Amino acid sequence: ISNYINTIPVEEQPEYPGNLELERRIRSAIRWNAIMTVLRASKKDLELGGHMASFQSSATIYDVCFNHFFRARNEQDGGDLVYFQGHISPGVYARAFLEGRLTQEQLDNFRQEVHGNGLSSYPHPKLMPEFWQFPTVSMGLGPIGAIYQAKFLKYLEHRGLKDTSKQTVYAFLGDGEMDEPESKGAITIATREKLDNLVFVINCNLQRLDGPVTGNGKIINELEGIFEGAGWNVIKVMWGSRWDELLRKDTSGKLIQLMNETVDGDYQTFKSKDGAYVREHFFGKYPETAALVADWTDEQIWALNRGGHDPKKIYAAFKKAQETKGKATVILAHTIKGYGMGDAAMDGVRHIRDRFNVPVSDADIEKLPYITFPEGSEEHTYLHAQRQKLHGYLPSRQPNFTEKLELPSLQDFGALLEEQSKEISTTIAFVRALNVMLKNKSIKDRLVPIIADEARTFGMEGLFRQIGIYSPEDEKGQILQEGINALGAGCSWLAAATSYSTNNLPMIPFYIYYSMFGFQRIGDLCWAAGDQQARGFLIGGTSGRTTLNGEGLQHEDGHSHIQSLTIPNCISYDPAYAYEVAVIMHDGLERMYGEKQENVYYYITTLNENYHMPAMPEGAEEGIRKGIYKLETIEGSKGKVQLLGSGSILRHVREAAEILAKDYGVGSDVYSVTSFTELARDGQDCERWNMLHPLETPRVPYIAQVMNDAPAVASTDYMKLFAEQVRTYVPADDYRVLGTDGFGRSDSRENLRHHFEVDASYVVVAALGELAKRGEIDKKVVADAIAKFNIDADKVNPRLA
Amino acid sequence: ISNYINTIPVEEQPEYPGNLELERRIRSAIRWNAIMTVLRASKKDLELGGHMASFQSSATIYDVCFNHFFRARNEQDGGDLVYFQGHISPGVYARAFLEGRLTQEQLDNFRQEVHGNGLSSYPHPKLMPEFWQFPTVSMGLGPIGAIYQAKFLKYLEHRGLKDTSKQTVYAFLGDGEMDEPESKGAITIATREKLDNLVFVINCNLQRLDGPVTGNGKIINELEGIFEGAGWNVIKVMWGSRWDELLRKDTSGKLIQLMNETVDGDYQTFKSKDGAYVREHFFGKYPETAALVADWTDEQIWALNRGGHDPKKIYAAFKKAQETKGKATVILAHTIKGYGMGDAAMDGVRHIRDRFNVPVSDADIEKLPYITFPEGSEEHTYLHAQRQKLHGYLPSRQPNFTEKLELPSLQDFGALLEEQSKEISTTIAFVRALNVMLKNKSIKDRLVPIIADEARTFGMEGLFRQIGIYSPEDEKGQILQEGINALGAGCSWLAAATSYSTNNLPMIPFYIYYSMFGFQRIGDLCWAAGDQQARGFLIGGTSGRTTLNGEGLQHEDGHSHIQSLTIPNCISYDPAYAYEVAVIMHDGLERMYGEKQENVYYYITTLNENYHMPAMPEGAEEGIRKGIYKLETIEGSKGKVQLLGSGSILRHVREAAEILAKDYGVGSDVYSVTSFTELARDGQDCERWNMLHPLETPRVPYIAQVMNDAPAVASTDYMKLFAEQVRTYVPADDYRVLGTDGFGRSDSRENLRHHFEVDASYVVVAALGELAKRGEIDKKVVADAIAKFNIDADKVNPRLA
Ligand SMILES: [Mg+2]
Ligand SMILES: [Mg+2]
Repeated sequence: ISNYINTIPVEEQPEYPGNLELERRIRSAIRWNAIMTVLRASKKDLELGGHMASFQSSATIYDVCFNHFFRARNEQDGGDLVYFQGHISPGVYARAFLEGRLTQEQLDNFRQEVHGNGLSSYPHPKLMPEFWQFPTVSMGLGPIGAIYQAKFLKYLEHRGLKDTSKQTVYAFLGDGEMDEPESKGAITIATREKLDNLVFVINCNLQRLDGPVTGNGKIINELEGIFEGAGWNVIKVMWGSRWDELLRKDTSGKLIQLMNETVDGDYQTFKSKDGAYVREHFFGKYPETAALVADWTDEQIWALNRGGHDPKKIYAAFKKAQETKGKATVILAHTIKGYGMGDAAMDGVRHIRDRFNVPVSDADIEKLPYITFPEGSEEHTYLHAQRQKLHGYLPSRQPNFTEKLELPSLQDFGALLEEQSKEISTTIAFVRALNVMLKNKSIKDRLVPIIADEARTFGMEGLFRQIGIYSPEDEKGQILQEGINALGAGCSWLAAATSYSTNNLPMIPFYIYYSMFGFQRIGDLCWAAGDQQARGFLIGGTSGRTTLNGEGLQHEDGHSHIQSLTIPNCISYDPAYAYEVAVIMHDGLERMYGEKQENVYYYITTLNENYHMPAMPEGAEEGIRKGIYKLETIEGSKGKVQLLGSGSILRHVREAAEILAKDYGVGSDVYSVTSFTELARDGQDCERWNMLHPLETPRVPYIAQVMNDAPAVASTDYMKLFAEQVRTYVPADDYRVLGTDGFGRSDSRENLRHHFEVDASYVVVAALGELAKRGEIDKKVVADAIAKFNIDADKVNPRLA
Repeated sequence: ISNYINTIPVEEQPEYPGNLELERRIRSAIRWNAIMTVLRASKKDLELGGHMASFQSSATIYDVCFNHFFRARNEQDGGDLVYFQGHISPGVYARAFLEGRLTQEQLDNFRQEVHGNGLSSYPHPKLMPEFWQFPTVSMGLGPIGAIYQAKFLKYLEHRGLKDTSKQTVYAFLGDGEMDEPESKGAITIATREKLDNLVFVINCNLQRLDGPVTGNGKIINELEGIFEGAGWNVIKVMWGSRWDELLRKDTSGKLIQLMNETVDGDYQTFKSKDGAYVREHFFGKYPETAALVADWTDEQIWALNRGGHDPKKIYAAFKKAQETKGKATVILAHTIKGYGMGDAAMDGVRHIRDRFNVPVSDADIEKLPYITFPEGSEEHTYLHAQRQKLHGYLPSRQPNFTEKLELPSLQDFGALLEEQSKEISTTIAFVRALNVMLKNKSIKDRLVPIIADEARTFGMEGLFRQIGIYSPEDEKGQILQEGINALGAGCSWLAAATSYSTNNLPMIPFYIYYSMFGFQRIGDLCWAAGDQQARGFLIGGTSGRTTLNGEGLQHEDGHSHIQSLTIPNCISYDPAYAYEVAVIMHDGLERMYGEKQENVYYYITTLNENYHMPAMPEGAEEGIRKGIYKLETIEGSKGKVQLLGSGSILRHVREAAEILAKDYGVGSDVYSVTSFTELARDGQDCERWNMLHPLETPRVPYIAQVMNDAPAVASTDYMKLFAEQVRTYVPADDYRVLGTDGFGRSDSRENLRHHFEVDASYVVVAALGELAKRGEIDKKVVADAIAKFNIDADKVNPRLA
């Protein structure tokens, strides 16, 4: 922690390259338009919202960047990757409007997007696919996301995939936002990986939303202390140019001392008062400091500004950041929240019009007019020339990659479709599917296997010797090993999964980790990944409540599919067999990276239990992709039921199928359900369509087409709702669902499958129960199956155990 | 960073107080029993799992703490709160066995707990309610949980509720675990809050599971850098006692330079080699370092050890932490993973029994016997005497608090049960319910309102003036303001919600924040909270997809209830009216903190939308608690339907009820569904019981005791599955569900409710469609309805928008 003054002393400050007065004229129009946009929205009284104070305190920081640093997407690379602070969006839209990229009608539809021609509240690529790039409003995700994006750019260069050397990643943060654990939690990574293509810009207005960050301390000092401690290059932009004569004059070092001893709350107090209150409470703390302004008019005291509002001080910090090599740089920019808004942060509008010398007449002010710069005007010429010199405009986004990939065919996954000699797991199947892909010429180097420490647990160890581990085990290593860091791996996955848009270079990430630590731990990143149109694979290993038996409560996943189904563009599967994994993976590949270029990402849960893997039945492909297909039909003269299973539990549903046939004469149709979620969504779409087209013939849900009306029983390694979600679309009067509701615990797979009530004997008892409620068999036979299977009818509900 | 040697020189090291020789003997028995427990489980070949290498590396650190530092729960306070590293639990179980607290049968049932007399793999209070206290195996959570627990103890003391000055919070962490962003993401708070009652003990063995944490770097230096930068007191325990003479005679300073420049990878390489190797590749790097050991045998060089295995250096560190005030302390304990296990890292166990001089006959090593110390023996006496001096044994847990609280009655919330004057929201209702609680003499000071910065956004600003904000706005402040830190607020909430157990001081926390950032963002903590038996309230404000209209994609919550339902002991509600909010909060208060002491926590979604709040229907109380009650029946002779709604959408369903009756002569039964989830669970419990008792009187789901068989339509502000989950138990053959599936976006409430197809118009069309399919009205009526309401039958499905 250094003195509370600029890191870059004036003697080392480069000459500012732009026309200050002209840039200020342009900036004032941007400030004006951003405010008009939000005010016009308010006028509608539709509780739309929108911020103004924030952008006002940081506009000059962004302005210097737009005039002198931000490289736009170009023929060589995707340009600088800017994670704009979400709340300043009205400012971004204002500039875009000025550069003629957005129309007045769009600004007038700020926060009204349903009818089509509006603008999102915040950066949401999903909502504005050709404009926004990085979802940042969920505080904390932007900084860690940016760190891993920068690391990913380095990876692409080291792999020889693309020269990203001219690209800088900028993460614009708030000082209040830094309290989010994800904000500073991963900063040492930028040091380990020498990310000199990453710049953190923290707007230190000493305020958050409902107050200051730390009123009793000095948030800027805390930030410097930990970033410096983390090995980062720290640049403090504390004071404007007016303090420079004062400082090279305070021979006593008393001013420095005064600046160092004053705390955040007070500096904020000074903000509100005036020159008088300042010359007396601040400069009047000592005679050596009271003497520096003792002969300064008050109004001149009040003109002393913070560095974050001074273009010259800002330019030097970014220029310095740009030159630094070997480590990341963090710029702590000192600003005034609600700067120049007086009163608050038509009299109010009048005040800002005057404050920024905005070209709006008294006659026009009540219309809340937007300002434009005609072709030919000095402002219009300069605005565009600065951007042209920096390759164009940003933000902007390309929704589809341009090259055509030559994807492996399903037949290339041929060995996985036939009966397996050895007993293997769906996880071993996954790894083998990866190997097929690694032999494909077109995509083999585009694949990004991602792991979080654990490789051996998922049988990934063999890949290590074939493609290596990225480690700038060398800079050509292909596998990304992120250590014990679920969020970080997820961020690497997101960067790779969105490379197709960002750098027009499709990369196909496969992130495998404990399914329990997927959506449950990084769910907010998964939702943002959907917003960012991520196209990749999330592989939930060691999944299923009863299957990762020995681990217990915090590891046994009986609900990740309940969490994954809440993401509109995430496609989820829970396969039982190796051939299903093959078919599913081929399809996602095709959908996401084939000509269709569908904006979805896949979630497949895999298992750590080995068992016999049979051959795929001929013609089952489409059923597998759709979510359900009939495996077999077993004869039986005394009854008929339908049995559904998925994942590790399918094997047990089939055992029940034989027990029913063998001991009770009950026949059945056995179906493998590769995705209850995809079937429920299909069912919902059909009922929605039927409701909206009452004069048409009702469409039939696919599951209803595959199944019949005989009483049905379903069992899975997940909570009941996973299978219950398709109830409305199941064409049978009786649909019983078995599931693993309840906290997991340690034991043998057999004991857990009995405790959660999902094993063969419970499937049998459930099936017989339905046939008895129908009369096909007497209740006494279900009561004896119960005694026979040593089933404890009165043990507590597993959900409560 | 400092030099790569012990922070505490020998000359400042206190004399060790215990019987080393004796302690060693006891420690060796614990190591043996720990390994025996895991090996015996392996022998069963049930894939049980379990670790050994980790406890072996950190056993001595824990041993010094069990013999000289850890205070157990006592009459005055809960004792020291130790967050044991999860995978070293076999060693804790071994120590408990030796203390006579666990039986041999229990150890023999390690990881086999379903039948009652076994042990959980890791610390899980839920599974072993009288033993474990803090669930730590989901890495990263323990560190941040510990920080907020330490801060909460301070709170309790500052608030004058309990003197916790004698308690220390210890968080035992792995070095690999520090990569989780949650691990260091909040360490700055420890300095802000001066948590000198907190100690982080980082086991620096230099490796994660799959290799070194940073082979090419020095994690201990990285760790020291960021913690030092964050203001913590850092104590490194680098080298054992045999290095003291070596360091003392090296006047050249070369040994220190050598230690400083050597990276983690090389240090790990030395541990796998031998003395000769070390002489040449380490000491042999320099003439002066070579000379320091020239006079040593290879075997004597081989005996050089890491500090974390030397009790004297360990003690030195912990004692020093105890005397440090004004900030938290972190001890970086340098160890060897797989310590004393040899190469391995039946009989190959005979190697560790020679290594630690275990008294087991090489002839009986085959039976893998446990070692115990008979009463009367030196070992037994010393073991218990050290613990008695420190108040007993740990870990242990008390499942219920002892005092009786005088809870407010429902009548006390009487004002909230009447018709409200002004239109308010359920969030304003929540705040008024809180106010009633703050008037109760018994619990007024036990309440812990927790906010994450956002106060004005939830109408909490009025409580400030009243009970103040905690800030040691002073140290008597009751409200916890945690800033923009959802995980941190969650940790504070967790500490308070479990105070009834750890301190026998029940505290009742109410953590309100944006519902979107609840389970989605801190879901792993919520799962852990369930495991820790938290009793409190999570209030999801600004909830509902369409209700927080302007905010858009990353704020519009239409699914937190899907996430919350996956947690077994979390009770979820989505009330529409203020009186429902009061009845629910009263019930929860009584269930969790009244005589019942139910181990459950509550999740209530509240709204930011004002509307008319009618009086509670007489006798509706229980129905509100159960999840559904009939609001009213509207007459009509052309047809009859059932209409269900919750949250902000219920008033639109009632609007539809009016329309159906007046425009189409269709009458209806209208139901307020306060909890679809509780209804589904009750339904699941009923069919489960019925399936297991086929000859007995079937049980009837609560929802079927309220609804009839007329066709039904349900609409909510959450995805369809929220209402669809009760399909199986709904006693009507037609149950249509409208919901907000799909990504949110910015617009007016009206436009969003129309886009997500859940407004009054769609409920009407859905109801008519059901009647038309029954031939009760003409299909053309439904078609004319769609036209009249300006419904676009062909707009894309909102899930895909
Ligand atoms: Mg800020
Ligand atoms: Mg380690």
